[PDB]
Formats: sequence, structure tokens, C-alpha cells
Amino acid sequence: VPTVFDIYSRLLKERIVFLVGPVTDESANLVVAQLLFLESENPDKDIFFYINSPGGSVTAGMSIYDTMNFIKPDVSTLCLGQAASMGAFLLSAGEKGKRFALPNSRIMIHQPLISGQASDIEIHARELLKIKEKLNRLMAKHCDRDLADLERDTDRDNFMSAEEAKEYGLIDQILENRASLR
Amino acid sequence: DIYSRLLKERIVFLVGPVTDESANLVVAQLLFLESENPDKDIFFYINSPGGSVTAGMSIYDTMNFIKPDVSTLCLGQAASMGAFLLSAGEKGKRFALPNSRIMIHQPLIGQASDIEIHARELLKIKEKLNRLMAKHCDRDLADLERDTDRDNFMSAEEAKEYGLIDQILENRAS
Amino acid sequence: LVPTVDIYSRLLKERIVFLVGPVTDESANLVVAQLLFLESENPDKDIFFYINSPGGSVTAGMSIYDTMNFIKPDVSTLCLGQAASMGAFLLSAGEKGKRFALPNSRIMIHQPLISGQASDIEIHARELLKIKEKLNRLMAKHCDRDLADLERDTDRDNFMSAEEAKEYGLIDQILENRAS
Amino acid sequence: LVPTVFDIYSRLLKERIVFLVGPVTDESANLVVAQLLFLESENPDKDIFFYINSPGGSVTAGMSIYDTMNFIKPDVSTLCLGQAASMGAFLLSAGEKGKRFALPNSRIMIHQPLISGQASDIEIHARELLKIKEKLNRLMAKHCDRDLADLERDTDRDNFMSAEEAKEYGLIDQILENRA
Amino acid sequence: VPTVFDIYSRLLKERIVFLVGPVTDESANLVVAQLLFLESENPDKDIFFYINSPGGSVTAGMSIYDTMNFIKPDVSTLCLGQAASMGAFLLSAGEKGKRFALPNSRIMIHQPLIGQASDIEIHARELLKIKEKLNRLMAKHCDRDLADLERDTDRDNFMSAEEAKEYGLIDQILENRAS
Amino acid sequence: VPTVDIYSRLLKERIVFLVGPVTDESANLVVAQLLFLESENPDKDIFFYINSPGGSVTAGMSIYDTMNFIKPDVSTLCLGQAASMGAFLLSAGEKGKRFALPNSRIMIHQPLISGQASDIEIHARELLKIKEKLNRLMAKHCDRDLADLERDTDRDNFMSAEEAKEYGLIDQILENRASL
Amino acid sequence: VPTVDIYSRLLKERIVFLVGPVTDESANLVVAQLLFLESENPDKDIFFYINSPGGSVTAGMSIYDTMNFIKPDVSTLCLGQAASMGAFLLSAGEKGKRFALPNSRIMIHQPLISGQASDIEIHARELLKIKEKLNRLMAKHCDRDLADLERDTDRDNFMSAEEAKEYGLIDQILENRASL
Amino acid sequence: VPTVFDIYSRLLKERIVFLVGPVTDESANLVVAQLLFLESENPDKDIFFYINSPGGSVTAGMSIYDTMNFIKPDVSTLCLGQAASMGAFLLSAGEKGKRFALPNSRIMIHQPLISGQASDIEIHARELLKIKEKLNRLMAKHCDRDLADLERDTDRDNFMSAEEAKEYGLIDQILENRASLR
Amino acid sequence: LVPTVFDIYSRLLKERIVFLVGPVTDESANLVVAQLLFLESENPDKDIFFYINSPGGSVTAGMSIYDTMNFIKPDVSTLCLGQAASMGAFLLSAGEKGKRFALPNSRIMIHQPLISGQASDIEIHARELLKIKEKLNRLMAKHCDRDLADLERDTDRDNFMSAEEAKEYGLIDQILENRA
Amino acid sequence: LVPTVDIYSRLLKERIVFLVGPVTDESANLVVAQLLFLESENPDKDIFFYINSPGGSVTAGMSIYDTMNFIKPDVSTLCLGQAASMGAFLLSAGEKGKRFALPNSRIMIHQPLISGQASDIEIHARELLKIKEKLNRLMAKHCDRDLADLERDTDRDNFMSAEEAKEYGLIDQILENRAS
Amino acid sequence: DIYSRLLKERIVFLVGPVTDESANLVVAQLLFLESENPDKDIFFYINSPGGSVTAGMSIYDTMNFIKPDVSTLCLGQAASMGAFLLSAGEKGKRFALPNSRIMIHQPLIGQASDIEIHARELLKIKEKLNRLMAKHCDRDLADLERDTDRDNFMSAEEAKEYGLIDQILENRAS
Ligand SMILES: [K+]
Ligand SMILES: [K+]
Ligand SMILES: [K+]
Ligand SMILES: [K+]
Ligand SMILES: [K+]
Ligand SMILES: [K+]
Ligand SMILES: [K+]
Ligand SMILES: [K+]
Ligand SMILES: [K+]
Ligand SMILES: [K+]
Ligand SMILES: [K+]
Repeated sequence: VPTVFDIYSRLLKERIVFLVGPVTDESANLVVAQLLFLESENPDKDIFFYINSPGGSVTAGMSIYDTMNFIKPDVSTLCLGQAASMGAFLLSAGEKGKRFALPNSRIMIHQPLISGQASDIEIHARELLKIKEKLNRLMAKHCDRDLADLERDTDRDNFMSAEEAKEYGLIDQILENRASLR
Repeated sequence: DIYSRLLKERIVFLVGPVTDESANLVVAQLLFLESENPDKDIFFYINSPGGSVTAGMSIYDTMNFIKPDVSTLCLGQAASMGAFLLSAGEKGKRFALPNSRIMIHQPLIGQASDIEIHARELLKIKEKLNRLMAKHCDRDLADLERDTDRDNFMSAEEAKEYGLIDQILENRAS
Repeated sequence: LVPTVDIYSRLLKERIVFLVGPVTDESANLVVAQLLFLESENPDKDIFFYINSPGGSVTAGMSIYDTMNFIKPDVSTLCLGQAASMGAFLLSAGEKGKRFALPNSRIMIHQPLISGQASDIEIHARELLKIKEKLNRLMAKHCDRDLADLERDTDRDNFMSAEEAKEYGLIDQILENRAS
Repeated sequence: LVPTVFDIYSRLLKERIVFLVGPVTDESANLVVAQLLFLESENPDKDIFFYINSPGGSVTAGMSIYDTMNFIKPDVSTLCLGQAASMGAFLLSAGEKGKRFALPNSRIMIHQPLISGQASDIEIHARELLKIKEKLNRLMAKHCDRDLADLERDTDRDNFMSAEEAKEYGLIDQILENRA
Repeated sequence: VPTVFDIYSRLLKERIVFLVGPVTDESANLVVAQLLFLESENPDKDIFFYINSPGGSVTAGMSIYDTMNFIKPDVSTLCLGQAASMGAFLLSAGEKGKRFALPNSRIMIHQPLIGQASDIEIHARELLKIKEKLNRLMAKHCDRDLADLERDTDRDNFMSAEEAKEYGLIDQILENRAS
Repeated sequence: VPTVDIYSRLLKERIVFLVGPVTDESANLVVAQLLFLESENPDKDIFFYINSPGGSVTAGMSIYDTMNFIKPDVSTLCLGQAASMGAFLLSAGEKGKRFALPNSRIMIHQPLISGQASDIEIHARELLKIKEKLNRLMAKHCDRDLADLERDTDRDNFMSAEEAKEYGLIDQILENRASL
Repeated sequence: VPTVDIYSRLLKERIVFLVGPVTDESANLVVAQLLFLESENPDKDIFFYINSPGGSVTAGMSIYDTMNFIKPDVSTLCLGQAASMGAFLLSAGEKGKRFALPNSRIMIHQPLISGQASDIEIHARELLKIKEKLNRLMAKHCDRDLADLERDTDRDNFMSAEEAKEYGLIDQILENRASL
Repeated sequence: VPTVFDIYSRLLKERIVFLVGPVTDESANLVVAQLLFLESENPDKDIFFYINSPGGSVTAGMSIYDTMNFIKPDVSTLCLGQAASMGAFLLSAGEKGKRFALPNSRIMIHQPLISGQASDIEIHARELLKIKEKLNRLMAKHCDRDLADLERDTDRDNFMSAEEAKEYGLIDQILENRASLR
Repeated sequence: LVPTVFDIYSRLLKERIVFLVGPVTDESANLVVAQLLFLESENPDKDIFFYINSPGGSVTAGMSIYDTMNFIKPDVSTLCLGQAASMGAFLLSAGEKGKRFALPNSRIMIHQPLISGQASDIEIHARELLKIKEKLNRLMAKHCDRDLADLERDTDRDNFMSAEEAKEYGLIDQILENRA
Repeated sequence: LVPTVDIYSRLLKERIVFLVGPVTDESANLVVAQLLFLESENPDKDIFFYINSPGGSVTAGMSIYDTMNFIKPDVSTLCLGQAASMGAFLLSAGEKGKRFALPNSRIMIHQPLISGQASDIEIHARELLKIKEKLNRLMAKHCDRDLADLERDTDRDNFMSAEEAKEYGLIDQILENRAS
Repeated sequence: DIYSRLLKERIVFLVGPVTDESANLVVAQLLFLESENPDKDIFFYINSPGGSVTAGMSIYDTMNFIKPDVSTLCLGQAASMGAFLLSAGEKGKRFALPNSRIMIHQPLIGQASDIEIHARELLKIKEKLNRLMAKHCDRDLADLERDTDRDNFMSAEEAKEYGLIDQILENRAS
């Protein structure tokens, strides 16, 4: 990581935080920690959360989501490359009006998928369906859409261009260069 | 071979895990014995820890389909599907040797939509087997749900009291 | 590890043929060979095809299906244990009026599954979708059902009891014993 | 693992039926060669029935069967069941013209050759592969009564065909639904 | 396996049945099948059950044990090489007066050995029931007190043929066709 | 890594490297260097040196959109090779500032890849969307017609520096700082 | 193996097969068949069918010396392929009775292989002795000059049946029993 | 193995015995058993021992050697393909005057090679050297040569053509076809 | 694992020494590229000393170094220590003429390219490999002041050379025994 | 896992360089780099090269050897533990009069060891034999011994005590302490 | 780091197996400590099961070569080459902690010609180490051959009586 500080620590001084690759407990908590630090540095200035992720752990992603909502600074989100599954959930969770994608980003949403005794399978199946239901409800809220839309649109993999994600309510604006924003 | 010779005495064995292959071999022997003589008892000796539910159901439904009475005998152990099949023997002709042990328990083992479908199917299987075992044991479904929630080991005498077998045989003095 | 009197050859004399376990080229062709043999021994007598299978290769299954329909004897089918996917397809393909299940059999139906360059992925995706359509049209015919029902009812795994399979049109009768 | 009757495949050999099932290997191909030579020796004046359910395999092992078919006196009638892909399709199309058949739900697939050191050696083996590619196209066009350029176009990528499409192409002569 | 009949089927004509190596469901049931076959052949003649086994599955061993007592023929036992754990249990289960060992055989006896806490509890309890029943039956075979067997199986207990005769596990040691 | 580290020292000269496979992590490191250099001075050119066989399409698009997004012109330099997504990024450099060294090689091709039919259908459609979008963008980079890119990427297409320049993928070949 | 076993039945017709790699065991089985046929009748031709990619040089020499040792002429037939030691044995057949089918292929090359310098020296010298001896024998089989074989086996040399015949490796190409 | 008897059992009726591939306890004892059987069938008729072997276990080879010397029938030996190490030892052990090779056979002789505490290594090293010495002495006897020749000529791998093996004393005659024998 | 002085290789970089050790990979080659670019930036008027002990590796990674050597202003003097084989020899011979050296017991080896799908793809990649083979021969003949046909002859198989033989060939200019 | 005051860098200040374990390109080049560094720090002061190595790559060892002889400082060598094969070669290559061993060191010398097509095996066998001759000539010079002695004495592994190595000419003195 | 700090107190550790790398790290620390002060004692703490003979000899010869006295201390265990090095400490300054254990034993580990060469070398090594240990212990070579034929475990007191160490230290009260 090229020092100049290492490059990512240098960009954190500009209040940029990256989520790259799969969402795990460790990658999620490092994002969380940066969020908490930037709030400590300045609780009123925007934070810029750059997401390039295929998704990953649901609980790890929820640690990021809840921290984004907790802290005082607005967390603006930007998809580069892709935001799929939990990546898309988090992209759509950015401060409304400050959710962005670059022109050739790809977004994808879908229902939960997973890798004992019948009693235990019942317990975990019921929990998995509650998780599916909660994510559809939260996403509907982010997207300003009907819950029935999210139930329909996550039954199988739903790949979206940047424009399709904006029309869906998942992001607010597509930025090709600086000139954009409106 | 020894097992072919004993088939001539109308003896059929279930030994070791219940698989599609081991179950169907039992099914074929049952159908053969019925073809040779549809009216004479068959002796089904079970020493098995269980295995596949559908493979076991192929044996169960064959036992009930064919004309011969299928007498069952537990030697060593009959656990899970082994115990189900032991209890399925013709009533009055279900036996265990004195130091046999029985064990009964509930069934064991993508997208959320698919997990839901399969969990539902597993719970349907669990209830059907409990209802069928209750019928074999002349007990209630609620007793079987109770008593199979975790592994439930039974001696021969305990199995007889429960209704899974009719008699314990030390020797031919019934 | 077969007993000898072998048992499956002895039962082939009673015109009984088994499909047990996954459908592969080798397991399917052994069935084909038995069907052709039985037709050779007597072309007018029914054959009894006992099925306990989770399915497998579609093309291997189609070799069985087309042989069942080609040969002169009626092929009666019996599900014991389970008939899932291609197994269910074959169970439903037996001579109408002679498709049976034992009472605690399980049937399951679903759409095709698969467990390079974009051009080639395109060619193979199109072929898998053609297979999906053909099997729905064929199953709808076996079941005396509408294509739109089969398309719907196979989108995900669809488990059926013996009585549900009868109501659906996949089998004709449930047999509890030799008095049904 | 084969039923006894005295082995079922040997029993069907008495009916002049020869199977090719699964991948074409030196050993599986020579087994077909051996059966063809045997059937010709037993009676050179009766057709042989070559049933194919194969995804293909080694080109050279396939040519050993091909040249044997054409060498011996009997007409080798071919039948596709399940599938005949790559070398399997080549051999299906090589059956005596007028005696090439498919069952209704069999599928055919044709394509150009595939393979799964020093530059001088890469050159040598590459040259041989393209020689195989051109030869097989020339022979397939001959089997299909088609122009070489059609086969060149149609074998660049995997080309799947239903029995009706394969008949229209010239690879088979007739589709058999049953004994009618 | 050489042929004459293969060698073991030929010795079945002498009513000799072998248990060799680890006791498994499959090895145990093959023994049961031979015992049942010999009883059908002649229920009034003794069977000679030669044991060279380190032990194995308790339930597989019990299937042989109960069959030995179930069938009409006397089941004479002979240890060659070793009879350890379940092998020793089966050796001592022979018809009393007809349990034998060769002079350099070795016998060994010991106690049985091998999820959610609830399941561990269930299985530990079953293993301890196994422990008590096995001690109860061995004391019966050896004509000893339950407390002796409890004491003497807490850890591995190796016994010579003479020691095994002294304990009550066998009746006679055979060097030649002696007795 | 020699220390002054060598890559940070060259970052001072606005040199950024893409070496080896394009992954989420290697692509994002480039993005961070591009963003950093923009912060340091938004009007001076950046020199993006590429020796890469390709890799992830979406990881590469993250580099692409960043190149087009920031104010600095991103000049590209192929050294060794620029294949697939590497060649894509070489061609995305600011028109007039795309270069290769004389024995560099470029290669272009259509996308490559290494469940249920419904899902296979969804991903096949998305892959063909990717193929079309990339052909559309490359045709623009090269000031060529889409049908030329469709034709010219059906299989691996290797190009010398001189061939890549004529194609419109690069602007100039640089032997030294006097070939400009 | 179909039963009459198929290979024993063809052994009655003095047909012996070499299929797949030449190993000590496959080579010695051929030797035993050749010796047996000599015992049955020492004056009638033997037909040695070869579909082999080669294998062990010494195992192959055991076949060679046996062919030359026994009284019967050993006619050879290449089907599929005869490569390396396989082609060597094809060419060792009784001159005038070496054949190939029309789409057979032959390949020839120099020996291939897959400690202390003193030992490496010993085995390198023995391998070059093998190379020379085999080139010397092949030149004789083909009625050609040694320098031609040295030149023509430096790398893999693939030959059609027509090319192998012109070379002197085979005598005739057989389409059927009328091409003779 | 083509029945006609299987082919090798058929050739055993003509008193032909094969050793093919590596010499192991099991392959050696099967050769031994055939030797004992043929002696039982007829103790005065020659036996023909065809050898195509790279060698193998020294003790297993010695079981063959000693059985060949024990039984009443002469054991004539024939190398086809190759006879290396213990294969060569056994080839050279055939009845003198009846040791043969086909024209392109290869023979090879060499000293023993092999795949704890120093005391144990000493014991096994001393045994290995005794084995080396005994094989050189026995081979010298088979070859009618000086022991010093065998010590020299087995220090490293010594590959021999059929003619070189005949001149060495290892075989008696090379047979190209039936006409040979003398 | 490098001694501290501030790292030893960085310390020798202060003396304008650059090492290539072991296989040429994208990452090891770009590390050399980076050091060359750094040394030119620090002082374009001083020679760089490129010490090579390498068995070769990726041709394209080697070309990235080659083109950089020729691109930058400094003379890149090369020195063989231990060995320079394949791409290592190519780069050694590419040093500024008059400044190519070997130590007395170093060894050089040159050879043609090596490599360690569908026939259409085999053709494409084979064609590129032979293009690499001809290009490298043309460039080596240029480095060695020799005729192309000499390099064609002399690189067909592994060609090992002592320092004195490599000097006579034209690959190096002088052998250095010590500082004299 | 080095202690810090790191220890090997601290001892490099006293002009001590270690070779420990197998000789590889990387371990040899680290030594070369230290030798060149020490020469740079002071070209007239002795360097102390401590060797505990079983040997390894000949070409990597030759890179060390030629650097020892090239640089201006005398390189004194010290064997501790063992110096086997290339380690012994390097121990013996130290400045004459300044080659030492500790009293319980072990030295061992032997001929080279190595742990495709006949043509290539020939080329490489010839190169291994050239290496064998060069190392014998060079060791004979270091030891002030005849080539015929080194040829003889390296045919198999030859272990030497410190006193035997002195008598042989490989070292000059055995050092028991700083009073020898 | 902790070990760098203790090196400042002239403490050097041998922990775990003796390898070329672990031995040479010890050698380098010994030479460094001598360079810093050639006259002050060095404290070499050994907890080792042994390992490579030649790697151990590199330490041994360095201990004897450098000017500083090398005091040795066994903590935990010193077995095989660990025990050899413990006994090699400057006489009068070889120590063990009270529950240390020592163990001594003989050395442990192609063509017949090569096996002969290496077996001979192994037996030469065995005798040299026995002669050297005898010297350290003020014992006879024949005692050491006797007493190392198989693993010979010794307590601290047994090791002191044998001559491998001089004193057992419970604390600084020598
Ligand atoms: K916030
Ligand atoms: K019944
Ligand atoms: K029909
Ligand atoms: K024909
Ligand atoms: K009894
Ligand atoms: K830009
Ligand atoms: K002949
Ligand atoms: K004899
Ligand atoms: K330059
Ligand atoms: K010097
Ligand atoms: K000292």
C-alpha cells in the first residue's frame, strides 16, 4: 500500500472509507471502526463510503448498516465496480440524496442464500425466513417502494444497471464526472 | 453362499446402514420369497443403526404390500429406521433377543425459498413417521413426539412395554 | 454381494425391472437392456418397472423413456421409496392406468438443474431452456394437465405424497397390498 | 452387476445388438470392434444393430469403430438413444444410409475437435489437430449429403439438434416412435 | 482363499466357525448366519467357535452372544491368538465346561470406551448402562461377584491362559487333544 | 521492495501500475492512487502503466469509471502485455495519450467464465449484456464500428503494438522519449 | 466382457489385440497369445490388431522378438492409431501383410523418458543406444536409409495411412476385403 | 486372460512359467508354486522359465533361485524384453547350457540398492554388504568368471546387449527363431 | 530476511545496481522496471548495473524489462552471475553493447519458446507462439551481430554456453575476472 | 524472529557474512550483495565468510565464487558445522592462507548430482559432465592437488575431518580459539 | 523485544530443536557478545530436545573458540545435542534448575557402496561425541558408550554425579 501515510490512511483523512471484496466480520468491523473514528474527528462533516463488493455475511453487514445510521455524520455511498447482495443493501442505506453510482457499476439484489435434527432445522429455517422478511422491509424503505415490489424483485438474482438502480430508488444520482451532482 | 442358503429358510437380513442399495436388496428378497410361496411367514432379522428414510420406506411398504406375514427380529440393535422397521413386523410376530437395544429419535440431516420447502418436507416426514410408529406401538402421536425429541435408548423389555415388539426370545421357549 | 438362486435375475423372470439410485448412462442402459430383453422373451405381456430414484441425467432418462414407449409391452410403473425429478418423470410415463405408488412413497418434481466463453454459455443456456420446455410439455401430457400448471408447479422443488401425486395425474392408483 | 439370463448384454448380442455407452475410450471402442467382428463371423448376411448413448471421446478410438463398421460385410444400423454427441454423432451418422435412426427424444450434438512443450512440438500437434478437424468435416458432409462449407459453419461451436433437426440435416434417416 | 468348497466353507462341514479381527456388524452377522445354518443342519451337535479378535462393536458382539444362547447346539469356544474386550466376552460366553484356550493365547478384559450437552448426557448414560450390564454378564460367565468384575475392568487387564482359567473365563487349556 | 518504497517514490512522478490479474483489491488500489494524484494536482497527466492479463470485469470497470471521472488525463502505457480487461483499460486512456512499447502485445476477446435453469437463464442474459456493453465501449475507444469489435473478439485476438495502433486501441508506439 | 468371452472367441480366428499402452503385462499377454496360436497351427497367419499410443520399449521388444521368432507370419493391422512403439510393431509385421484402415493414423518419434553424474552418464548412453538401434530396425522395416529415419523421428511425425504406406511402414490400406 | 483354460494356465501345461514385472513376495511365490507343481506333474522334463523383469525384492528372488536349484527338472531360462537386477540374477541361474535370450533383450546387473539408531544402521549396513558380496560370488559362479570381475562390473548399472550377456557368461545362446539352439 | 545497513538491496540501489534473481514473473519483472525508472529519475546521466542470475520465465514479463532498458536514457550495463538462461540470456544480450559482461564461471543458455481448448483456439495460440519464436530469434540475431539462420539453428534445443563461448557468439562483450 | 541491536546486520559491521543451509539463487545472491556492500564500505579490508551449508545449486554457488574472486578484499573462509559439496567448494575458494575450520567441523566432497526426448537428455547429460570436469579442475587448483586425485576422491561422497581437510589442501588452518 | 533486551544482559537461549537456523542464530549472538566485551561471562540457557549434530557442533566449536566463558543453564530439559551443549559449558559454570531433566543417547537418523560410506561416517560421529562427552564429564569413552546405547534420562542430581553439570541452582544461594 503506497505511502505518500499509506494510501488508504491518506484517503481516510479526506473522510473516504472503502468496502472492497467480501463482507466478513473483520472487514465489516474495520469499516465500523473508521466510521467511529471519523465521527470522533468531526461529527458534522459528511463521510464518503465507497463500495465495491459482492456481498457476504448478513450480520457483519448489519454492523455497518446500524453504525451508519447511528453516527451523526451523514454517510454518502458510492458504488464503483459493483454492489451485490449486502453490498447493494449498504449502498442503498446511504444518506438519502447522497447515494451514488459510477456509470458502469452493477447492482444486484436477491433473497438470502445459505451454504441437524428436524427441530433445529425448523428453528433455523424460521430464522432465515424472518431475515428474508426484514431485509425486504428495510430495502423497501430505502427504495421508497412497496414491500410487495421487494418480495417480487428479490426472488432470484436481480441485476441492475446504474440507471435501473436509480429508477428503482436504490441510489439517488449517477455521477460520470465532477460536473454531476445536481 | 451363506445368505443365499438362509434365504431358502425364508430368512432375510438388514445389516448396517439403510441405503437405497441395501433397502432394495431387502425388497427384492421379500418379493422373491412371496413369489416362491405367498402364504408362508418371512423372518426379517434387523441389526441396523438406521439410515435413509425413503430407502426404509421402500422396505416398510413392501412388508405391508406382500401377502406373507413378515416377522421381525432385533439382534444387536435396531435404531432409527432400524427400529421403525422392527416395529412394522406383523403384530404378534415382532421379537428381540434379550440383549438387543432399540433406539428411536426424530429425523436427522440454497435460497431461503428452497430451504423453506425442504424444512417443511422434513417436518411432514417427522409427523408421518411419528403417526405410523404410534400405530405400530398402539400409542399416541403425542407420546412419540415426546419420546423421540432426542435419542431414546430402550432395552428389549423397555421396547416390549412401549409396544415396539411383542416378545423377547431367549430361546425357542417363547 | 448379491444372494444367489442372483436375485435380480430371478425377479427379471417375473418381468420385474428396477431403477434404484441416480440415473446415469450406465444405470439407464441396463434398464433399457432389460426392457428389450423382456420384449424379446414375450412381446405381449406387461413389464413391471419399480422405481426408487432421486433422478439424474436427463439424456440417460430419455433413453429409458423412449424405450418404454417404443417396445410393444405395456410398462407398468411402481414408485417405492421415492421418485424424484427424472425418476418422477419416468414413473409418470408408465402405461396409463398402470402407474402405481406404494402408500408411503414420495414424489418430487422440479425444473432442470446443472450442478467458458459467453458464446458457448449462450448455446448451452438455450439448450437447458429447450429441455425445460420439453419436459414440461411431456409431463403435462402424462399428467393430463396444462403446461401452465407444470411450468408453475416445477419452478422450485415440489414434494408430493402418493395421494397428491394421484390427484395431480402422475399416477393412477395407490396400492396398499395385493387387494387394491 | 449385470443380470443373468447368460449375461444380459451377451444375451442381446445374440440378437445382434451392440451398445456404445458413455465415453469412447480405446478399451470401450475396441470392445465394440470386437463385437462387430464377432457378429460378422457368426453371420455376415444379417444386419448389426449399433445402439449409441455416448457424449463422445477419443477421436482415434472412434475411427477404429468407424473403419470397422465400413470394413465388415453387414450393414451396421445405428440408433441414437438418450444422446449421440461429438464422436457419438459421427458414428451415428456413419451407419448404413437408410438404417440410421433416432428415438424421438434423443439429442444429437456436433462440434469441432477439442483437446483437454517446445514451440516446434506445439506446431506439430496443432497441425495434426487441424488435419483431424478438416477430415471429420469432410466425412460428416459425406454422411449428411451436405456441402463441406455447411459443416464448417455448423460445427464451429456446440450444435445441438433434436431428432427432427438431425433428420433434416442428413445425420439420420428416420425417427422411430415404436414398432409400427 | 483356497478351495477343496472354499477353505472356510469346508471347515463349516466340521461345524467350525471363526471370528477373526475387529467385531463389526458385518463380521458379527456373518457369524450369526453360520450359527443359524449349523443349527438347521443339525441342532443336536456341538458347534466349535474359534475366536481371534481384539473386540469391537458392543452391539455387534451382542448379536453373536444372544444367538449363541438362542440356538439349540452347544457352542464350544476356543481362543487362539487373542480374545480381548468383546472377543473375551464371547469366549467366556461358551457353554460352560466347553470353553477353551490354547496355551499361548492371551485374554484381555476392560470397560467400554469410545453435540449438545443434552445429547452427551443421554449417550454417557447409555454407555454406563452398557458398562453395568457387561459387568453383570461377565460376573455370571465367570461365576464371580459383580464387585470383582467392576474392580478388575477399570483399566486394561491382560490375562494368560492359566490366569483366564483361574478367573472363570474359560474351563480348560488345551495344548494338544489332551482331555 | 527497495526503499527510497520504490512504488511510492514513483507515485510522486504520477506513475501508477497495474500488474498481474485484475482483482477487487488490485483494482481498488489503482483507484486509490488515481484519486490521490487528483487530490495532489487535478490538471497534470497521470501515467498508468499496464502489464496485466486481465481479470474481473467489474473490478476493471471500477478503474475505468475512475479514469473517466477524475479531471486529470490518464495516459496509459502497455508494457509486456495488456490482455482482455487490461487491453480494455489501455484503450480507455485519454485519446492521444495511449501508448505501447515496441515489443508489447495486446489481446482482446469476449467475456469468459469459470444451478436451476431459471438462474442459469438470468446469469447467461447478464453475461451477454456484459459482452454487448463491452463491445460497445471498445468500438468507441477505437473509433470503430461495433460490428468490427463483435467480429474481432469472438476468439482471442492477439495484436502487436503496430496492429493495436492501427486498430485504434493505442495512439503511438514509444521506443524512447523521441518517438513522440 | 460379452461372452460366447469375446476376445477368446476371436482368438479362435487367430486375431490378437494390442490396445492402449504397452506395459510389461499387456505386452506379455500378447506374447502368450502369439505362442498359443503357434502351438495350435504353426503355418497359418496371425492377425495382430494394434490400437496403441506406445509405451515401454523393452515390453514392446518382447512382442517384436516373439513375432520374429515364431513360425507363423504375423500380419499387423492398425486401427485407430499406432504411435511410437505401436507403430514400431505395426512395421514389424511380415512384409506384405502390414495393413491399416483408411482413417488410421501412425506416429513415429525418438525415445522419450519421464542421481550422480556417473549414473546419469550411463543411462544417457544406454538411451542413445536405444535410439540408434530402433532407428536401425525401423529403417530396415521400411526399406529406407537410416539417415531418413534419424531425420524423420527427431520430433513427433504423424502420418496418415497413405503416408505410412508410402514410407514403407505399411504395405496396403484396407477399406474392406476387396481392397486387397 | 483369454481362455481357450486361461491362456497362462494353458501355457503351464506346456511347462512354461512366466515372471513379468517386479519381483515381489507374491509374484515370486506364484512362480515357486508353479515350479513345484510342474515337478509333481513330471520330475524329469525340462521347465521353461520366461523372464521379463526389472528386478525387485532380493529375498523374494532368492526363493525362486533356491527352488530352481532344488527341484529335479532342469529350469531353462529365457529373457524376453529385459532381465535387470534380480531378473538378470535369475536368468543367469538357469540350467547351464539352457540359458537363452531373444535378439533385442536387454540385461542389466548392479549392486544392491535400498530405499534408526547408529547401532541398528551398523547392523543393517553390515548385512547389506554381506548381501552384495554373496550376490557377486553367486553371479561369478553362474557366469564362470572371476569374483573380481563381478565386483568391478556391478559397481554401477551395467547394461548389456544379448551378445554382451552371452560373452559375459550370463546366458548360453541367443535364439532368433526355431533354427537356433545348437 | 535482508540485512540492515537501509536494506542491503536498497543500499546497492544507491550504487545503481539492480538485480534480477530467479524466475521472471510479472511481479519480479515490474520490480526491475520500477528500479530502472527510479534510477533514471535520480540521474539519467549515469549507467545502471543490471546483475542477472535467472533461469528465465515469462516472455511478456521479460519484454517489459527489455523495452524499459531501451527506453530510458542510461546505458543499462548487464552482468551474468551464476547463470542467464532463456529470457535471462535475452536480457543479458540486450545490455548496451560494449557493456555486456559475464563472470568467468557463469553459464548462458538459449532456446526456443516453451509452454508448460477448441481447435480454433489451439490454432490461435499456436500462431502467437510461433510469432514470439520468430521475433525473439530476430532480436537475438540483432543482439549477437549474427545471421538469423544461425540463431534458428542454435536455439532449436537447449544451447548451453560458457562465458567464453557466449562472448564468441556475440551475446556478451567481455568477461570480468576482477577489478583490473 | 531475529533479535535487535538485527544481529546479522550488526555482525556485517564487523565484515562477517554467513552462508547457512542450502545454496539457492536467493541465498547465494544475498551473500553476493553483502560481499559487494563490504567492498564498497572498504575495499582493502578482509571479509570473513562463515559457511555452514550442505551445498545446493551449482550455478548459485558459482555466483558466490566469482564474486569472491572479483572483489578487491581478501575473503577469508571459516567452516563451522559442515561444508559439504558446493559449501566445501566455497570454503576451499577462500583467499589462500585464510581458509579455516573449527575443530569439529565436517567437510564433504562429491561429484555433481541431479535429484524428455533422448536428444534433450543428451544435451543435459553433456552439460552435467562439463560441470563435473570444471569443478574437479577448480577444486584441484584450490587444493594444490592433481585433477586425477579429485576425480578419484569425489566419485562417491567423501567425508573429511578438519585435519583431513587440511592435509588434503582444502583449508589452511584449524582454529580452536583466538590463540591459534 | 524481550530476547533482545536479555541479550543486553549477555543471556542467550537455545529453545526447541537444534537446526542450522536456530544454531547459527546462537552462534551469531555469541560472536556479538564477544565483540561487545570479550572478557565477560556469557549465560547460555538451554531448553532443547536436541536436533542436528552438525548444527550443534557449530555452537560447540563457537563456545570454545570465543574468549568469554560460556556458562550453561538447563531449564526444562536438555536432551541429546541439548545435553551435549549443556555439558560443554565452562567447567565450574554448568548449571541446572532443580526439576530439569537431562537425556543422553547415541546418534539417530541408495547403493550399497553409499550406505557403507554413510554408516561409517555415522559411527565416526558416534565415537567422537562419546569421546567429547567423556572429556566434559571426566569419564571414560567406555562409560559413555555404555550409558548412551539407549535413551538415558537423568535428574539434575544424577547429571551432577555423572559430571555433565557442576551445580544445581534452586536460587542464587549457589
Ligand atoms: K448518519
Ligand atoms: K405382509
Ligand atoms: K410400451
Ligand atoms: K458395413
Ligand atoms: K446354545
Ligand atoms: K480523466
Ligand atoms: K514370424
Ligand atoms: K533344477
Ligand atoms: K538505455
Ligand atoms: K577477493
Ligand atoms: K569460551
